Amino acid sequence: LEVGIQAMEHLIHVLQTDRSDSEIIGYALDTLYNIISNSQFTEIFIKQQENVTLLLSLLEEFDFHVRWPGVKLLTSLLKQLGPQVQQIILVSPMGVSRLMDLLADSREVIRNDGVLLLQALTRSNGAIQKIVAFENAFERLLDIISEEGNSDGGIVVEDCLILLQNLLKNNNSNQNFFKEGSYIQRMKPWFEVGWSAQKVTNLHLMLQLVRVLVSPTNPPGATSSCQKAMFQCGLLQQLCTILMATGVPADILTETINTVSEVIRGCQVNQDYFASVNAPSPPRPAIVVLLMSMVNERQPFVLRCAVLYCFQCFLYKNQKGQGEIVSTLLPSTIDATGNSVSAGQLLCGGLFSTDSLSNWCAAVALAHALQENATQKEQLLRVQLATSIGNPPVSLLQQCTNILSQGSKIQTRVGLLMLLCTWLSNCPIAVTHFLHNSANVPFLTGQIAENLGEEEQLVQGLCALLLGISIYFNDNSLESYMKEKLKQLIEKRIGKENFIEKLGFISKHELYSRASQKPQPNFPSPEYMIFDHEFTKLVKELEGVITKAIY
Repeated sequence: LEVGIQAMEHLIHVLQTDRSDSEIIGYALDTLYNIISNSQFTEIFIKQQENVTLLLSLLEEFDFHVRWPGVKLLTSLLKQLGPQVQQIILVSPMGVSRLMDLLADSREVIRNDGVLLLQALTRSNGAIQKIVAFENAFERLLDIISEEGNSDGGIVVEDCLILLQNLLKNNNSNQNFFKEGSYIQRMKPWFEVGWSAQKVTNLHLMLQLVRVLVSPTNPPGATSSCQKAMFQCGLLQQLCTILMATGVPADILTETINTVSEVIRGCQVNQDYFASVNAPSPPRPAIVVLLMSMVNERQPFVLRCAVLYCFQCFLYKNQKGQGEIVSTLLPSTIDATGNSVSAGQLLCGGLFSTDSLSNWCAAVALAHALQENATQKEQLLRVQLATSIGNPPVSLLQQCTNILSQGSKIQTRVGLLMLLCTWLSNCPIAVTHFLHNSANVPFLTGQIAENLGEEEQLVQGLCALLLGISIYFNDNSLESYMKEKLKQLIEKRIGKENFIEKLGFISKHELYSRASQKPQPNFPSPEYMIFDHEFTKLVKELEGVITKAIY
């Protein structure tokens, strides 16, 4: 029957008139919850709005047998028609304050279902999120988490973490209020290293909450000040202890690295601290343990991505650390014990490995050590590589260009071309060192000019970008390949219009867009590790001007 509505408008009638009899109120709310919970009936219950304001009134009743079904009914209304029921409540005076009192209930069957009610209340509603926080939610919910033994708690801490993230996710006002209120420091005891499926669950939501506060997506000063607070109160420090601790699930580990990544990104004090962390062995620097895993083929792909990202994060806006990395490739000392390995050595081993995952990673990692740093771009020009037991040395730059014409897989050459483009970009001297080897320009011209399917379109485009950078950042000091001669080479060998189209293959690649959204390595599987976030910005920055400059 459609008329399950008839015997409901009549339970509402009990709730209006019979309120001195709590046993009948309890029964009617319980029966109404039954009908609405399993919607059609929910839309009808709310259409008479003063029904919702009656429920609100009924929830001030301390009687267990009234307040409990009340809670569960209002949650059910909220889950089903969230925006509308949230509106009726916001527009009703003391509406949200009152619902907060349920979190103060001392019967814990009611405060627990209370938390689940507030989740449904705050979901996707900014203003309500703000009022909940004005009503002391942050302290109350942090208190209940402490009391329940933190990450060792049950579905109860899971539920307070979900609610805390409703309040903080996409809500700058409330992130600021959380910081301003000194609540960050209460996030630290969360992080003392057993391990049930629930503990894993709780701790994963805790790390996402740390990540929310320091997300690259935030106003920049909001992330800065949380990053500083997280240092000041020992929370970064505590996260790092999880990194080198024994017997922590692999997924907790991956996500603790991603978190630290964002807690240090672009913060000198935090990056200085991160690099200063050693593991137990001979002892290993944190940079070195990152780079070792990144280049290790037996480590899971998800983990390699997380250590790449920690490493970029370390280097981000960090010219001190960029130099520290690059100087490693210009060795100054002998270590008498054959023991220690350095950043430079691990990266050089990665560049020329047979694993293309390693090639790509090492090459992006290197580009990150060069970005917006002309000093280091120039230093990297001095790197010499050993060849055979009789032959002369080859430079790093030239060896990287050399792999492009080997039968190498595209993933290794996109990696290498992103390095080469970044390396020559805004560095007239590296352009000269590149254009000084006569094998190079004829190579790029040749790769760009020959019609080669659709798979090799990406590599062709990157070569165009490189050749184009050779022209744009050319200071005309090499008489063998000057600006105007290079343009006439394109015209004669390739055709300028044809050249600018191959250059366009980059921006148009199906994966380019996504790469360009956020800094974190997003790849679903190893085959998708193609573009690096920061490279997408250099394309966007240069594509236009390089086209303009070709005429």
